[PDB]
Amino acid sequence: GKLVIWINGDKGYNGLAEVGKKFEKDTGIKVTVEHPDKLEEKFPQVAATGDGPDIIFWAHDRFGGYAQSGLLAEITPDKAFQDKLYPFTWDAVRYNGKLIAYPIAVEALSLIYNKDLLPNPPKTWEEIPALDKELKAKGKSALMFNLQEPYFTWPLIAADGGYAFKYENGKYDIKDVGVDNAGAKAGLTFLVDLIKNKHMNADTDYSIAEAAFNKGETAMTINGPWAWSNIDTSKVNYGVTVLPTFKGQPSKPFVGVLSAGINAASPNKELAKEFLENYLLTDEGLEAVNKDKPLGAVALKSYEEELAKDPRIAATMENAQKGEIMPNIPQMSAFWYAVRTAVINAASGRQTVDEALKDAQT
Repeated sequence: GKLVIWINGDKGYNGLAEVGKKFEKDTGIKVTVEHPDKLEEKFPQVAATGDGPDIIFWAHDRFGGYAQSGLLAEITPDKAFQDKLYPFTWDAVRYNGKLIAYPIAVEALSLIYNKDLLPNPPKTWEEIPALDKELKAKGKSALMFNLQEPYFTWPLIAADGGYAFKYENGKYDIKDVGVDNAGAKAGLTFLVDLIKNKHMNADTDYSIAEAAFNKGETAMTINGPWAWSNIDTSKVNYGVTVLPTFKGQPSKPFVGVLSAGINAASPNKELAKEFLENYLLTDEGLEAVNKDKPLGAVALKSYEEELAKDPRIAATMENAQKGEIMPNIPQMSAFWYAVRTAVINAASGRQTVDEALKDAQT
């Protein structure tokens, strides 16, 4: 008779509670929003026993596994409602040919540049090696971003053909991995060339890049919305824009889709569908959630146009559309363990790009 919703503690759960209050006003149904500790693990264990919340909020990548275990119920949005969200957001919530969650928010990396040092950021990766030489003459550096995580280096590596798992007919082919194809080889060759020519340092990590950019030492970095707040505290006159292209092809950052799934053990699935479609996934509900804690870019077209008036969210959405949707299969774990090693080995000069990428292929 009631709705119980779980959402991570870093999200605007108070705005979601306000949306639940509006739902209660319109229907009388009490909506209880919670932010349990250790939600990521907590949800699957409780759901496996037929318990847990009616609605669960999380990145789409995990939901696929939840769909394999039968913890998520198939959603039934009509064509009219499906037309309200960007198709690529729907692509992120598809498992075994069925929709298993409602896309809520879109998240992807973007190029953050210092306007004072770089009023006109480069549109191509090939411009960076020369652009750096200029800034080095002034005691600055063109670009510094986390190289320790594949999540940050993949956009350049997979710009011209690279991909984690082939995706077709709403299905991932785990036997088709494009780690060691020509595009990935060219991308990592460019990255290691940047390292070799001293335009970049192999040991640079998240902390070093963040400190360098926020102190005005480097003209550019690559980061997502989560870092914006820190930059705001630094008072750097910064802008967020699209990632540079490689060989004329857009950089393909991983796209994280915050989605809402319906518990398979929920006897109140119609109420969850009503709340999500007619109350949350609207301009008013998304605005209410946004006012508490920003969602960045959103899957709903109507509110996305309003949010895009700020160039930062517009750049985030444009990068996400050109990016690669995060696969929702467990095999990605191995991928994370594989390419990482390659980037560690290829960047260190100990292994060739061919060698490293072929070893990470298997």
